[PDB]
Amino acid sequence: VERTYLYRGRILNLALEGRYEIVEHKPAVAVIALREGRMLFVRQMRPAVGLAPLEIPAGLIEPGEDPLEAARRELAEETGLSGDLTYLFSYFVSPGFTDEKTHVFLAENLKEVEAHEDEAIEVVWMRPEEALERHQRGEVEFSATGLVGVLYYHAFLR
Amino acid sequence: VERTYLYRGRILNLALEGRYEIVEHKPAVAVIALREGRMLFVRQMRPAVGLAPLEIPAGLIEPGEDPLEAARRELAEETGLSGDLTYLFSYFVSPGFTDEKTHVFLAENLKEVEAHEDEAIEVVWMRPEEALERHQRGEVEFSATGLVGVLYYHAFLR
Ligand SMILES: Nc1ncnc2c1ncn2[C@@H]1O[C@H](COP(=O)(O)OP(=O)(O)OC[C@H]2O[C@H](O)[C@H](O)[C@@H]2O)[C@@H](O)[C@H]1O
Ligand SMILES: Nc1ncnc2c1ncn2[C@@H]1O[C@H](COP(=O)(O)OP(=O)(O)OC[C@H]2O[C@H](O)[C@H](O)[C@@H]2O)[C@@H](O)[C@H]1O
Repeated sequence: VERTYLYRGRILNLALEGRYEIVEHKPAVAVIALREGRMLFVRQMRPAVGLAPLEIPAGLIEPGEDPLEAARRELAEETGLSGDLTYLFSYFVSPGFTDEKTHVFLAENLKEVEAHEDEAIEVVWMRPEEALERHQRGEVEFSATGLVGVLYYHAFLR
Repeated sequence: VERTYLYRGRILNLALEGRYEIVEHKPAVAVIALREGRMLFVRQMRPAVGLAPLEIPAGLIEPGEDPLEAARRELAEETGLSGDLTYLFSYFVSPGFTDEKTHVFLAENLKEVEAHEDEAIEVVWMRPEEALERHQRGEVEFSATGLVGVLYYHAFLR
């Protein structure tokens, strides 16, 4: 059960636990938002993958914040919107090697609170049906958060 | 764009790319299977999180394999079953730090090909509605693969 640390970083630590390679990572949040049949996706260059996958607004929980507060913050910083947020569920992104846990919220009754992360983040309103069709046609890649948003919409928001 | 390697491991590498911390990881597969209203979940101890989340059968793509072949293999190794497999979609588990990509399949017409990973892996057939209710009640944690299976079922398999 003990860990020995190979790297202590900015957004992760690398440890060994016995024979296991473990990446400790801050928890994250993600926000599903629908308006007039379009879901609020975002894209940004992601150096780990060398491309900009289709995501939903997401970010890390910072010191002092709970998940709800982090979700409100990254919705505003990434898209300039506020909404009424409801906790949906959480998931471990890849529990075979990392402890990153993502907390997912629904946002309703959106309002623009900032006109304008604008240089870094592209806001992509798109019907989820179209996002899934583009992905099936090889036109865009998903992050887990983007795919979860699309599936949740099809399951519960039509 | 260049990477310098801090750690070259068994199931990951850690690199720095500029100011970015990047974990390279093999691609993965996951299999959604439904029978008589129950989804095929699995649980195993996951040292990264210190608990056994609810997952679907999943594993790493090994040298020589494509995603379909890996999916067939881990369905058989984890559960002793074979099926007719259909590619659904893929996702990057957490593209802000890792390049791990998961390829998700549906399995139908399941057949037991091995009686019996049996010590390590618990097979948990469970209605997806119940999995989501247990999670909402705080009784179980999800992996991304488990949550994707539950959402896909509710969206398309009822
Ligand atoms: N952290 C680790 N460090 C070193 N070796 C490991 C570790 N975890 C597993 N192994 C060994 O590495 C091999 C792991 O193999 P397989 O069983 O195909 O995959 P999976 O179910 O682990 O992971 C599938 C996905 O599910 C999760 O979301 C994961 O993060 C993945 O995204 C075996 O030899 C293990 O002993
Ligand atoms: N790999 C990295 N290395 C170092 N710093 C980083 C890296 N990536 C981001 N930063 C810095 O770290 C902070 C990252 O912050 P925020 O914007 O809240 O989050 P997110 O959208 O990146 O990640 C949200 C989730 O979406 C994805 O699935 C991710 O993997 C997460 O699971 C900022 O200061 C970045 O400059």
